[PDB]
Amino acid sequence: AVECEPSWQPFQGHCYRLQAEKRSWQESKKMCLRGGGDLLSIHSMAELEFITKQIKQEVEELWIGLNDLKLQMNFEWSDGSLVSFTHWHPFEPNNFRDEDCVTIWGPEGRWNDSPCNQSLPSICKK
Ligand SMILES: CO[C@@H]1O[C@@H](C)[C@@H](O)[C@@H](O)[C@@H]1O
Ligand SMILES: [Ca+2]
Ligand SMILES: [Ca+2]
Repeated sequence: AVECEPSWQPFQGHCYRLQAEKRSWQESKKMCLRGGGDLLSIHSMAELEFITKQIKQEVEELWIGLNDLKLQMNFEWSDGSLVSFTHWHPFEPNNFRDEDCVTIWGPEGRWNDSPCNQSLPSICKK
């Protein structure tokens, strides 16, 4: 049957890849699009735990697809899927820097809104 490309890891119907190179959020998204995917969306605790345990691993902070670029304080996934699940750090999102793109950081995989021009690794989903 159909499989992920080499170096993409399968999970619950989709393929996942850590992009190690540090880029801005938009640059990370463009790289995912070039590979036929998009930035990671996370729709369940089970998918979050796969991400932190197998994809992110020791990497401390990376971009995912959540963002409020279009409408402040209304976060959406760049890939167009529904926001059915969130895992924010306490008091995030806080739109501190005047922050419209979302990172995962820390061992529990909780999320933070960050300046989009920060260079960080990312995760694509396919
Ligand atoms: C006070 O705000 C928190 O700490 C800052 C260093 C930033 O990482 C910011 O995104 C985060 O929400
Ligand atoms: Ca914002
Ligand atoms: Ca923040």
